[PDB]
Amino acid sequence: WTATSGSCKGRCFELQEVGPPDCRCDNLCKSYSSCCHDFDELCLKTARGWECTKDRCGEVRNEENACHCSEDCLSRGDCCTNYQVVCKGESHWVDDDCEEIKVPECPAGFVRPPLIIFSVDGFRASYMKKGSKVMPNIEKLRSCGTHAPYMRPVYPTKTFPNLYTLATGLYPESHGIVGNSMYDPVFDASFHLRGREKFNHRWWGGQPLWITATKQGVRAGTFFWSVSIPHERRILTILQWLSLPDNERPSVYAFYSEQPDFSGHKYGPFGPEMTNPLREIDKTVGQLMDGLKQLRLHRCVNVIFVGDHGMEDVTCDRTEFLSNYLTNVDDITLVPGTLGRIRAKSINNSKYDPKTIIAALTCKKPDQHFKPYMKQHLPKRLHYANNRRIEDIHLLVDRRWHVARKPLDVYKKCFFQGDHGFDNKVNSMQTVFVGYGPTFKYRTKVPPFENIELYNVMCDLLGLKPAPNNGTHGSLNHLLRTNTFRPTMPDEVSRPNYPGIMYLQSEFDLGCTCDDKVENKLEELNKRLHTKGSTKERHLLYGRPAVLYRTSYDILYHTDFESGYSEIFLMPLWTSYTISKQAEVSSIPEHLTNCVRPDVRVSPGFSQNCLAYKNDKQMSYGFLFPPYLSSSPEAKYDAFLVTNMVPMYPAFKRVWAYFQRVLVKKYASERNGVNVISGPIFDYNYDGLRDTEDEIKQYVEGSSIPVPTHYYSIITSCLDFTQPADKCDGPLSVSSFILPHRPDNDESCNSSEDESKWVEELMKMHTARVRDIEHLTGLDFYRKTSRSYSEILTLKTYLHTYESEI
Ligand SMILES: *[C@@H]1O[C@H](CO)[C@@H](O[C@@H]2O[C@H](CO)[C@@H](O[C@@H]3O[C@H](CO[C@H]4O[C@H](CO)[C@@H](O)[C@H](O[C@H]5O[C@H](CO)[C@@H](O)[C@H](O)[C@@H]5O[C@H]5O[C@H](CO)[C@@H](O)[C@H](O)[C@@H]5O)[C@@H]4O)[C@@H](O)[C@H](O[C@H]4O[C@H](CO)[C@@H](O)[C@H](O)[C@@H]4O[C@H]4O[C@H](CO)[C@@H](O)[C@H](O)[C@@H]4O)[C@@H]3O)[C@H](O)[C@H]2NC(C)=O)[C@H](O)[C@H]1NC(C)=O
Ligand SMILES: O=C(c1ccc2[nH]nnc2c1)N1C[C@H]2CN(C(=O)c3cc(OCC(F)(F)F)c4ccccc4n3)C[C@@H]2C1
Ligand SMILES: [Ca+2]
Ligand SMILES: [Ca+2]
Ligand SMILES: [Cl-]
Ligand SMILES: [K+]
Ligand code: NA
Ligand SMILES: [Zn+2]
Repeated sequence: WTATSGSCKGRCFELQEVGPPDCRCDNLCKSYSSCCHDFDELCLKTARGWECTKDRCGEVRNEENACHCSEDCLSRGDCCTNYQVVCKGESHWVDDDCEEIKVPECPAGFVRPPLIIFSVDGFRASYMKKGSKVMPNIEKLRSCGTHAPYMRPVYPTKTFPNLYTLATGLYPESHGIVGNSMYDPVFDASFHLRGREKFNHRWWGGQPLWITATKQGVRAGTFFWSVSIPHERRILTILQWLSLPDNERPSVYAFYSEQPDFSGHKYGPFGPEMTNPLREIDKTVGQLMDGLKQLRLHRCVNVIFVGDHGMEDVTCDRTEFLSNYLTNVDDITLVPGTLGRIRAKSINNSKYDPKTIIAALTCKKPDQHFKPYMKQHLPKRLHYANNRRIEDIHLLVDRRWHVARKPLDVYKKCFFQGDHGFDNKVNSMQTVFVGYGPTFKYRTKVPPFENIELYNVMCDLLGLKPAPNNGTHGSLNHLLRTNTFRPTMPDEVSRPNYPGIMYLQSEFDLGCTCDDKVENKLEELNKRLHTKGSTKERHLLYGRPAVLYRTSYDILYHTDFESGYSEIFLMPLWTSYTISKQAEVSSIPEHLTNCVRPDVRVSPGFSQNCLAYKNDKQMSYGFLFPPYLSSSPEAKYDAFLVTNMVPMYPAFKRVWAYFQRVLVKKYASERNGVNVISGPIFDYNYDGLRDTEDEIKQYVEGSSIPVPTHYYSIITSCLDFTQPADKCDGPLSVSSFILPHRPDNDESCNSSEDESKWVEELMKMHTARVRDIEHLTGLDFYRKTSRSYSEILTLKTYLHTYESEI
């Protein structure tokens, strides 16, 4: 109930919402059915349209009009946006040459440049190029301001997860909006697009920008707009708010457009019906910029033009049905569409088995257009697991497709031609970013970046301290003329030990053997030097990673590689080595096939042992520096040290061996040398963060040797590939991965074939940012380069996607 018999007189679009049952006059009252009886009459005036016409100029104020062309309108702050063009012979903003904005040019009393976020739903990245002829205002923003070719949304590439990621800098798993549709089993409650439950504040975690601003004394316009408020009215309202007195006027504002998404669903991303919606959005941008010019704010305000995701071609005939796989279809609940999430229909059903559901969905059809996963086995880059609202079972659906439970769900719900929600690396899901204003750079292109980064920058733009978030503060400094945030490197928490030869062979009882008893003064001084770090400048190009937590570990030097060896986890945290373009691959000589050698620098007590691997029928082992890439037959002995050993399922050894034997050489050829850092990852609670030792759920049988959930590598070379990796004078280039350490290759439907047919495809799928690996290992890379730190932070957030060109 609402006592809707009060009035909006003087209160239209009130900035502070009023407490029930007193009727509301804010831009959200419609959505709560709680507007005052006179809201439409007073606040949603439409009379005479939205533009001044020649004859309306210098008219007598008629308050009934939607906007005004009277002489007093400018000081009243309610002229139509084209008033000055028609009545004062001004030019439209789009027709003015653009001119660098070196400093904010603001009216007196403005304490900071305002921020206006112009958000456009379903605005696919390629619209910028493909729609450029019909979007002149947006094209001027783009070419005159700072722009990226595209911006990467978060997974799932749905509306609410992305808008709320924009507002908070958080992954959906952390902010809690993990889909447009959700079930929370602790609340026992459901969230949907239609309905009231989504208004309950308990769904929305973290700290969105409007709250960050408020708490720090910066006033905010309301970010949300009800559908029925026409775009023109949203603009005039923002402009009116900008005419408020200094003490009342907000500093941050948001406009939202339901277009082009709405049309894209109906007609497909490039349907001929899409030209119109794009024209119309441009015209809105035009009204804002004209309105700002009129208020002398066009060289004062920072404007962000930002999308939430793109749009793909998807039709009803491209639907996979779980009824063609599951005979038990009615005992599951499916969240359907461009992604799948599955749980049991009834928790009172003890015959529900996720394991057999997954198996019934694995590689069952030649061209199956979705892949089942347990959520902790999803590519780590999606960061889509650590929330009770995310179901254990997930389907990653191919672009262009849908998953549904039964055929009856589709024909009794072809309507749609476009949808979104797919993997956030998919080109068609990419969206847009432009920044224009005094704080952004002039005529600057920046590389693609992730929308999780924007919260930090919007905080910088407003002089706010951002709440803890998933952006990497400083990684977008190159977007800004000033207001930069100057981060410092995190302090190393643990310093390494540097052990010498401290143990005799006979102290080791590890059940290991090596045919290495096949034994000069010149070449023993030399090999001693190698063990003291003589070649370290070659294999450790960017300094040693810093350990950001409390632990006990050793630096181990070798001819061909350096490692940071954990006495706690009994294996390296990182292994670093450089492979020049000239490097030669060799094989493991027959006599050394099963060779594992004790490391006389490291006690038996802090070593792995071969016996445990012998007893563990499931677990085999591999090496982090690959024997195949040894620089000489004598250096190869080093690669068989028990301290270079890591536990690997035989299924994963196929992947790992192919990476080390074939792919590292290939990358070295193609990139003119590569530096590789590889290591283990333990994330048993799938929170994206390094596990402590008490979180490890699996060990090599009968031992304290913990099993990794993942193995990473970070592969660095020179951006200018005419320079070798080990002599690079400028910017770097990186690709990385976080491969899941799995006892089977079920994820790859082709795995029965040769590794050349499936391994690289699996690796690409599990591409990663260095930053993802930092979270997962507690390490900090690239400590010692000649590059600025901000550039290094950008590099650490880079993701190699393996998609073709936009
Ligand atoms: C992306 O960025 C984010 C933000 O920086 C990172 O997430 C943070 O990670 C922190 C470390 O894991 C985590 O810190 C913990 O906070 C606990 C209290 O947190 C509450 O208060 C904060 C501040 O206001 C609030 O933000 C939190 O909000 C969460 O929960 C609410 C309500 O449920 C949700 O609405 C909201 O969406 C959010 O949910 C998300 O996070 C929670 C975890 O908090 C997940 O479970 C959800 O799935 C979801 O993802 C909270 O309201 C605090 O209790 C923890 O302290 C424990 O551990 C420390 C170790 O330092 C120890 O000192 C204590 O003893 C304590 O242990 C006790 O509790 C244990 C568990 O109950 C128990 O086992 C023990 O026996 C002890 O009794 C901890 O400090 C922080 O909350 C989140 N913040 C957010 C916003 O998510 C994220 O890691 C980044 N991601 C990546 C990949 O880098
Ligand atoms: O009808 C839809 C819809 C649209 C596209 C779809 N595709 N498939 N199904 C769909 C259903 N709606 C109603 C829209 C109104 N709205 C906001 O007003 C908003 C603005 C924000 O910000 C706008 C800003 F980014 F500019 F700030 C937010 C920010 C954080 C959280 C929520 C926000 N909500 C978002 C809602 C999605
Ligand atoms: Ca959307
Ligand atoms: Ca973890
Ligand atoms: Cl969803
Ligand atoms: K074994
Ligand atoms: Na397989
Ligand atoms: Zn949509």
